[PDB]
Amino acid sequence: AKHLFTSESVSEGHPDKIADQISDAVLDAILEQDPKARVACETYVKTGMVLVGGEITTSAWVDIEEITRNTVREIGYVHSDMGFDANSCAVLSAIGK
Amino acid sequence: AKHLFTSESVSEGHPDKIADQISDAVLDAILEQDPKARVACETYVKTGMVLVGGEITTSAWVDIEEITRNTVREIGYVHSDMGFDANSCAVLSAIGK
Amino acid sequence: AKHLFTSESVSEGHPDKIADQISDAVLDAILEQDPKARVACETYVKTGMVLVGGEITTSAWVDIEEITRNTVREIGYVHSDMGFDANSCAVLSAIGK
Repeated sequence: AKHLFTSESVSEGHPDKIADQISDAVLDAILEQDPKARVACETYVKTGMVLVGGEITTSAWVDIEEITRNTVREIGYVHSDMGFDANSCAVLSAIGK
Repeated sequence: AKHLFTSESVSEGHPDKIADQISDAVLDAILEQDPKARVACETYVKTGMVLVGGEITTSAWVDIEEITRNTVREIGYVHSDMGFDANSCAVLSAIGK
Repeated sequence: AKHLFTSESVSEGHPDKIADQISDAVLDAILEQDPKARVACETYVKTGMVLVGGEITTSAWVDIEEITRNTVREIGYVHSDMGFDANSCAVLSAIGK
């Protein structure tokens, strides 16, 4: 047989993966505080705005924006020229607990 | 000096005072948890979205949108036809500790 | 050769497909105005708010708000107790032209 098969991955630097990283980092810290919790959080990423919202039932106490900025920093978007920075980007916590 | 002096007032029902109630209800809640927090929270009221943001220095922990929906319900915007419903409206928290 | 298979669908009434509806309705609007345009719009949908944002290159002139409200209304979420209203939902266009 002769056939060509293709796949494609992204860096963490790509937006979508940024979104997922943010969401699950939130999930990680939360579930750490309480394993029993229930969390469904989605993250929109725009030019400079990071939006985070979803349904959470738990007794945990977590800052959304804190984990947000820390994650972005770990990725490395820290400067205007990169097009983004945790120090710059505004965080919108839309989660209702 | 015969002359007319005018002054106006808005009900609690009014958008602006709605925002103020939101803000200072948040502030009372936090200050209750922490007498010595430093709080500067700003509240925005669009049609279906109430936004809150600002910078709070403390160790407290408060479910913002909870306080918001509570305050609204207390005021009584409890239905669509009312033009606004607590259980309906999205709450956008932008506060950063 | 005996196996059970499964498939899954959602009415348009489902929120996700609602979001997709919104995006594509915007798309049809623009395309109607101009064919050649480049459009990449995404739509987040919270309880009371629909956020719409994307990269758009065109000579078009299109209100996001009117389109979104029309689409949602056509779907029927026209009441609070429904869980969502077309008239009182918050419309946010993050669109950059």
